[PDB]
Parts: sequence; C-alpha cells; structure tokens
Amino acid sequence: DHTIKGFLYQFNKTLNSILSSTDQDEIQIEGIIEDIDIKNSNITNAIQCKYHESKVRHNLSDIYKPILQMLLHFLENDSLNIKYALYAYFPNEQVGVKEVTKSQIEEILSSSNFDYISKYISKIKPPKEQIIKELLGKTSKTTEDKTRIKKYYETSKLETIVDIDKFLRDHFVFEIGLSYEELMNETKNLLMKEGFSLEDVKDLFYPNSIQYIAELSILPEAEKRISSKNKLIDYLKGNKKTAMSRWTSEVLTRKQLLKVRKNQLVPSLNINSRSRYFIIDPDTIDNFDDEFILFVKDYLDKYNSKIKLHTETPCFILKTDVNNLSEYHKRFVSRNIQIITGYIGDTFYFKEFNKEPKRIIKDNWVEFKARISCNSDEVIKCINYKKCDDLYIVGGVDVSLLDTADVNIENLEINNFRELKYLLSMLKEI
Amino acid sequence: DHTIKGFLYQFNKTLNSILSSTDQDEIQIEGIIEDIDIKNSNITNAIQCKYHESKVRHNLSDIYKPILQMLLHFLENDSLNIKYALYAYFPNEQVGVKEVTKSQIEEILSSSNFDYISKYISKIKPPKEQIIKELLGKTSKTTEDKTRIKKYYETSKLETIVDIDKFLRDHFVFEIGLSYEELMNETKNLLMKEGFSLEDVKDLFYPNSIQYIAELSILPEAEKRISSKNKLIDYLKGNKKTAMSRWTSEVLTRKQLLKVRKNQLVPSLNINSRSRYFIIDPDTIDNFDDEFILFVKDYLDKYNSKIKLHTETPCFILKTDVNNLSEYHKRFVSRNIQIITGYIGDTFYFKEFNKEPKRIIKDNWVEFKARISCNSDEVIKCINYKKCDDLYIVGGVDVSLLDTADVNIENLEINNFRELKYLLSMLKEI
Repeated sequence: DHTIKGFLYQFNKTLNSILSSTDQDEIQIEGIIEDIDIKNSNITNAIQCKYHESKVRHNLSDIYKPILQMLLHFLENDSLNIKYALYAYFPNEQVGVKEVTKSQIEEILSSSNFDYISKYISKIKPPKEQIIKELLGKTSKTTEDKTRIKKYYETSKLETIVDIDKFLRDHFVFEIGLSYEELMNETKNLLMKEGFSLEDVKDLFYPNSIQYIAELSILPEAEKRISSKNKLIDYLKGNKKTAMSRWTSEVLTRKQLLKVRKNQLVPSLNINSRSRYFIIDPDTIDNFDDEFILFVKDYLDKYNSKIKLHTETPCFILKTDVNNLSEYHKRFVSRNIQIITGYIGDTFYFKEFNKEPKRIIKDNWVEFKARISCNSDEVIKCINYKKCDDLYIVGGVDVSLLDTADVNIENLEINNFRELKYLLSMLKEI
Repeated sequence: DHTIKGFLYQFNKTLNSILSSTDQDEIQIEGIIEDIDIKNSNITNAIQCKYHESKVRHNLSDIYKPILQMLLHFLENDSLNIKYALYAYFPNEQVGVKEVTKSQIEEILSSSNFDYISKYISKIKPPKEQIIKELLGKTSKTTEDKTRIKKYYETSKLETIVDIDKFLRDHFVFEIGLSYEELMNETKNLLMKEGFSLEDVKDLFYPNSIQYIAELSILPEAEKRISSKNKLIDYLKGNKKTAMSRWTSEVLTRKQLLKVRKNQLVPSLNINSRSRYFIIDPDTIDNFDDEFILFVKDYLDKYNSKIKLHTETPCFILKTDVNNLSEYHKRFVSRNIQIITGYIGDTFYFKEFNKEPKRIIKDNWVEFKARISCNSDEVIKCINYKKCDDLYIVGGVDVSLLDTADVNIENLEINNFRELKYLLSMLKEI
C-alpha cells in the first residue's frame, strides 16, 4: 500500500506542477531526468518525488540515492541549464525549502553502501587505482571484488569532480513536501481556479486528470509523455462538454426535442433567396415511395411558389439507383411538376444538371422547379462545383466526399415525413 | 511499468468483484487474508491477484509464493470457512478454472528457495531436528545457517501437517484471469448493467470507481477498507446527481444575463443606417477559424442585405497577422463574398481601406460588403479618422490606441459564435 500511496503522491505532484505552470511550459511526465521534467524557455526543472509518511523524522540516509542520481546527472550535463529539485514529504518536517550543506553532500559520498558507491559515487569520485577501475568496469562483480571496492572507497580520499558548491547554489534545491491529503486539496483548489466548481472537480475533473497522468506515465516513448496545462484543460473541457450533451439528451421527450430543432431551423428557412440542398436516405423514412412526390409538391408550394421572390432552385439527392430515379421522374411528370435529373438514359451530363432555369414573370413560368438526382460521384462533383447555402442531411448519409468547408450543415434525425414537414415549418403541429 | 499495470489489473479485478457481488456481501479491498476478501453470510472468499503478461507460458514456480502463503494462512485458520482463490493472468493460457493436483502442491513444498522454505514451508513442514528449529527461530540468519536449513529441507523427508486433499477439494480454487483490456471491458459492461451509459461510465463512473478503489487500498485501517456494491453505487449516483445539479440549473444565470444584454443591444441594431465596428480576439472564441466566415455571412444577410436601406459597411478588426488575413481573404473570395482588407501584399494602404462602396441598385450590386483587417497601428489610425456609431469589443482587446471620445462602446463577454449570434439578434434561442 505504501508503494501505491507513493505513486499517487507522485501523480498528484505532477498534476499540481502542470496546473501551476504557464501555457509556455512543457512538462514531461516520468521525464528522462527525474519524475517531473518542466522545460521552460531557458531553464529545465527536474523534480524527484519521495513519499516518507512512515518515517518519524527526516534522515540524511533517506535521500542518499536520489541526491546521488541528481549529482551524477549534473556531472553528465553540467553545460545544460537544468535545475534539479528534490520533493520529499516528511510528517514531522516543516513544509518549505530545506537547505543541504556541502558537509552533508560530502557525507553522502562517504556512504558505506556498495550499490551507491558502484553506481554514482564511483563516477562522482573516480578511483585513482587502475585495479579498482577495472573492478568497477566489470559487468558482474564477485563478493571479493565488492569488498575490495568498498574498503578502497572507505579508506582512500578521492577528489570530487562535481562542483558541489555551484550545484548546491544554482542547480539544486530541496523542498519538504506537503502531505498526500494536503497535496490533493491544493491540486483540487488549483483546478477550482480554472473555472471548475468543487462538485465538478470532485466528481469528474480530478479522477480524469489522475487517470490521464497515470496513462501518460506508462508510455514507453518519452516524446508522448510530454503534456501541458492547455492540453489538459482542453481535454477536461471536451470531456465535460460531451458529458453535458449526453446527459442533457435524456430528459426531454420527442416532441420537445423536435420543437427545439424546428426553432433552430426557422431563421434560415425564413429567407426567400437561399439555395437549399437535401441529401435523403430513402430507407430511413417510412413509406418513402408513396409520400416523396407529395412532400416535394408541398415544399415547392411553400418555398418555391413566388416567381419574383423565390430565385433559387432546391436540390434533392437520394441514395438510390438510376432506375428508381427514372420512376420518380415518371411520377413527377404525371403530376405536372417540372424537375431535372441530369441523366439522359444512363449517362450523366454536367451542363444539364447545373443550368439555371429560365423565368417568364408575366406567364408565371419557370423552366423547372427542382433538381432530383442520385448520390453518384458526378452529381457530388456538381454539388461541390456550386456550393450551397444550407445543406440538410437526412438519414445519416455518408457525406465524406462532399466539400463541406464553409457550408452550413443541418443533420435531421427523423423517421417519417410528418417529422420532416414539421421541422421545415410546413406544418403547425404533429 | 509492469508493476503499475499489475496494480491497475488488481484494482480492476476488485472493481469487477464488487460489481458482481450481491448487496449482502461485504468486500474488503486489500484485505487481511489476500488482495480481495469477500465476506458472505457464512463463507469468506480470498482472492490473490497476479499479473504475468510478460510470461509466455504459465509455470508452477510462478505461483509458489502465493500458494505457500495461502496454505500457511489456511493452516493458521483451518477452523474458519474461508475459500481461497488464485486469480492469475497468462496470455497463452485459456481463461477458466485450472486444477492443481496434490503432486504439484508437494512439488511446491520442495522448492529450493530459502525464503519460501524459511517462511512457509517450515511452518507447513516442521523440522524434526531441534537445531533446525532453533536456526529457523533466529530473527537474523547468517549465510551458513541459510545453507544448512536449505540442505536439511532438501534432503530430509518431512510430513505435511496441512490437509492437502481437503484444502484442494474445498478451500482452494485456481482460475486463469482475463487480460487487462478484457477485464476493463467486462467491468465497464457490468457498470452498464446498473443503468449507466457507456460514455458516462468511461468519462465519470470508471475513473471515479478506480480512484475510490485506489484510495481505499492505501488506507492503513482494515475496517475503513471494507466496501460493498451498494456503497459504491450510492457514491457514484451521488456524484452524478451533484454533477447534474451543478451543470444544469446553472445555465439560468448565464441565459438570464445574455437575455438582459441582448435586450440592451436590440435598440441600436434595428436602425438600418448605422456604422458598426467589431474588434475580435480569435483566441477567446471557440472554433474561430472554422466558423468566422459563416458568422460574417449571416451578419451580412441580416444587416447588409437591403441595397437601398442598408447603406453602411461593417468593419471587423482581428488580433492576428497579415498571413491569416490573406487566408481569410482567400476563403471569403471562394464563397463569393466581396470584402476589402486594405493590404496589397504586406503594405497597408489608407486610401484603399476607407473608400465608400459603389452601388448599382438596378443590378443589386455593392462593390464590397465588409472590411476585414488586422489590429495594426495604421488600421487603428484609419478607424480613428472615420469615427463609428457603435463599437463592439470581443475578448477584451486592448483599445488604448482608439479614440473612444463620444463613442458608444459595447463590451461583449462571449466564448462561442452561438452566443454572439444570440446577442446580435441573429438567433432567437441558443
């Protein structure tokens, strides 16, 4: 349980650092240098997280290995402007920056542990004997070699290549961290300052952020572990918006939702001179064949009846084959409705589909009142050539090949022609 | 990463067990006996979780330690009706209950590892020599003592106090667990069976449950680690209800404020011959690039559509650079909207920007319908040269360089184009 609590404390510290950083700061979760690597414009901040709730008092030996690792990294990267930080929590130690003296650092380098001497102290303090260097260079070290190295490092005085004074003065800082509960509360309060309420932070934002940190921690690739405050905020806001939409679309009945959609669509439908295209899937509307002609007749009677005012010809695109289009053309010509399909036989003609109808105002005559065709590639090229004002999609037809840039798209979720007529304001009440 | 994945797998298994258990079952996360301690009315179920994704084939030695600890606990608690379960995942092993024979158990007790022999095998198989008993009773054991104990337990045949047959028949069960992804999917499906949707579980319920399990696991008190399905369900439902109450019914303040602001702004928007200047910061509006053109088109359709009545031209000033202005110019020209930017290449021109548009009422032609430039000093000077009636500021752009003397300033606090359309009376309900 202690390891899990330490991992949670490290994740909370990383989240707090992400929240407290600016938009220009790049932070690497489980960074190359330490647990938290904050990359600013000129200074890189490396923070090591240690949890010591079970320790009554802070001891120098508790921070031997981390300080040795930081010293080794500083020795290997002295030319880099990296600020090394050690974030360790102790229940009985006052929260704040704790100074580490040069004598304490020298005491760390004099530790009798063989692992530390072989890993970090040897590189910090190179041995002056070639035999000891060869022993340290062995991949596998026997017990006699370990004892010899330990005795040599305990008895011999070796110079320190690492500039301890400069490291402590500029590139090192030790801070006594807050408790796990206090750190979590501070992180939640930081989430509060981002416009998020306590309820939202407690329920959604904090667990999602913790899961995001945990997921980024286990990624083997270092580049994929780089995150930022803006990215986390955007991810949380997107999740919140999706949850809001999903939860809101569960209370209102069908009629209220349809009324809301109709009120949304009225302003665009009130304009006399807009080009409106409809993409319809016949299999999502009940009794499409028996009712399609009357629907088009009513639509033309409402929105394409005034010769002087209504200037734009509507277009209807259907997910069907050419033979059904010919049958619909027969049924339209039988009812004295003039349409154009762009098909002569089986071939499609560009210059027929896209021609503008001729008007004689005195005779109240328009050459054709609507365009009706199928969703073939040529027809979609015709649509893309002459971009429409409003593009209504009925039945979830694949719009992947249409150019939808700067085109107002209105997805209509209906299942019968009564609903479609109600949404387009051609009926007063269902 | 392997340890973190194993901890996540254990937490997912605990969550799945909690979901699958009945309302009368008490489950202790990180229980005294094993990882999962499900306490029924008369039978206590102990589950040990192991993750072995990196192991190609399951081996008996992989489960030596959990089985030995389990056998020792059963020996110490033979009078209790406790059923012990081993939940270990292996990629190449079929999911289901796997039988462990008595010969395999005897092989486990014959393991050559000194740690197992001294910890569990010694208590399961007591030594018949008092010297070995005294050596095992020592808190600190030297290498010679370890070697002597290992040799004695390897060479001597010792009887087993624990009833292996009864244990295997009644109090033991070994199951090959599912994969981490499969376990997570099953847990999410179980959460779906409680009345929660898939996305709701993914965004809120699953992270909340995982955080709850993690928080309960690290609790030092065993009693505080006791959980149940009803408690978790109630906690999740309370979190969902609080999130609902904070998200919905909070729109009242925003909608009422927006309605008040709209009513404030209506009187000046109904006059047909006013000059209106907009200063917009794109970073304060969601999806500015994808929605700017349609917003300008709608504003021109409502306020610059009547040639003989709408006589003034709007002016949109953006906090961007010249290249983005050129891109927007391209995009406007592609949509047959005539705008003037005042830039020929990279040089601003005073006389181009502030020329009045020509009109031919017979052909219904206006030379350009909008002015769209950047917030450069020259553009600000052009704005100051010809003073406007209404000045609208979006996003709080710096207006220190503008001559605001005797100018009606209307600051609008919005975060999306839908709200702006609502305020400018181009929509009737958000």
